[PDB]
Amino acid sequence: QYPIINFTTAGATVQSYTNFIRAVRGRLTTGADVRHEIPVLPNRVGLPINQRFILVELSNHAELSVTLALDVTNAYVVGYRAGNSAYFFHPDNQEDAEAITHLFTDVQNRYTFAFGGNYDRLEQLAGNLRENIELGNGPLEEAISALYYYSTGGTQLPTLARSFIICIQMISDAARFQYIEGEMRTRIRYNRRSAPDPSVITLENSWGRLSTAIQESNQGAFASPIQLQRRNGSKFSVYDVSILIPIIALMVYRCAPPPSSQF
Amino acid sequence: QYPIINFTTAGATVQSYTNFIRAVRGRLTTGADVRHEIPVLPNRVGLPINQRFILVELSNHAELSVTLALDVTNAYVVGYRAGNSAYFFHPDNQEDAEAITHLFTDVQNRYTFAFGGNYDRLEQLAGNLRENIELGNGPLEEAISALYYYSTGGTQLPTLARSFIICIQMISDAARFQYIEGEMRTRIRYNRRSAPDPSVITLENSWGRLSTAIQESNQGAFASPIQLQRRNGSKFSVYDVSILIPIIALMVYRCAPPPSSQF
Repeated sequence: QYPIINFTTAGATVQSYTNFIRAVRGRLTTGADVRHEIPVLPNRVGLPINQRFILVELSNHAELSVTLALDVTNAYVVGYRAGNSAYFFHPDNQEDAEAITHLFTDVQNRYTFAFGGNYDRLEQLAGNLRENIELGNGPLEEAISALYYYSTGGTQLPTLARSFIICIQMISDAARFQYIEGEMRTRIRYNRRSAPDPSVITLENSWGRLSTAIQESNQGAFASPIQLQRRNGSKFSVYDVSILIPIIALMVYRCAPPPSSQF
Repeated sequence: QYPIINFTTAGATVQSYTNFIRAVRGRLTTGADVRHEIPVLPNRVGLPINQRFILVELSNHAELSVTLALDVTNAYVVGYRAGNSAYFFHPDNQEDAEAITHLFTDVQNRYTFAFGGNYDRLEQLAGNLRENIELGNGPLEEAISALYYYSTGGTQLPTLARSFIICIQMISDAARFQYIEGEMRTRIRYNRRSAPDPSVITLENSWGRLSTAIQESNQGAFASPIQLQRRNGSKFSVYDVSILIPIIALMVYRCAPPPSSQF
């Protein structure tokens, strides 16, 4: 009964991927909360369980499907289902462990991994950093197959971890950043896979801090600048929300917005 | 041959005043230069003399007219004509003294005041501060008559200075600030004259510094905050251009905009 958004890598185009990411954002955030033109995800505090998750059903040209579950409070992939098995990342706390019992409730085999789904852990398991893992439609096609065959022994753990890394960036981080969506659109448009450059990686790593800096800013002005990287690895200093409006599409909730306090 | 914009206090309404201020802004600035949604006046450096001034022809219910000349580089009233006499404020420099020789060239009697047209000087001459000089349609009607009768001895210097103070705020400062335009619209809507409150005065006093702070900002963020006042005299700190977008309609040119430098 949680909302489902479908995407397939089979015959994917820039437009079908764009439609997908736009639909994911529309199910993640309501429109209740915008700070400087930038939407905020729902606050976890008090959020009813019936509103906590969305489902992303991924299919591929191999005619396989898996369903990822995303937490609306942070766009995190918390687990997935393939046929009669579901797997969840190690929960951070008891409330999250209870919350995930509301997902895939009729699945016959439920497993919780001992490891979390954060980049650092998944890179260690994959034996490769994000900077050496290619992204694009082909990688996502392959990742869907790898997730699908895990329960039957066909997928080694490093491949599973790599596959999660691909899914998370192409779905969660693309949802979080129009810039990252744009980078995936380019890969799809040319059907050319490639690892993420420093601009993509530094945005992924900075999403939480950017969210806080924007929400705690003085009328948009950061108290302390945030350093990002350009595609060539050189430094890009962020002093203000303004430069991020084309870049970041949604934020994790970090504080209540201060009073309007217009002149 | 400089552009002329007409306004009359006779039967003035919110809409006729709004039309006037919008037309004045359209003749002051071209649209070539916008920083954070806020237009910038032309740079004085290299500005051809044929593009340097605009004329505001003011009429009143008494069937009198005067023409103010405004410098497009700063929206300053530099002088005025009434019938066969023209009067100019004391120029700041030789280039400005030459520039004003291009105004009202067929007038039979040309005078340059020994005093400048800045608020501080005009308040001293008027024997009253801006905070004690009522603004509104009635004050402007009266100011037009006072300017008109100056050359024939009917207007004492303090009344002339008061009249300039009214004109400058209701035309130049209204053009510079949508907020000040709004305050004059309110006075016209209710036909109720009243002196400017601290929010109006502090904006007038801060226009140059706000212009510089916006143009020198880091992506909109001020390096140092600017203190304004609310209507009740309490402090309002400005940290960012964002809060000024509804308030300031044009800026004096202070520097070239830095390169776009988008992420």
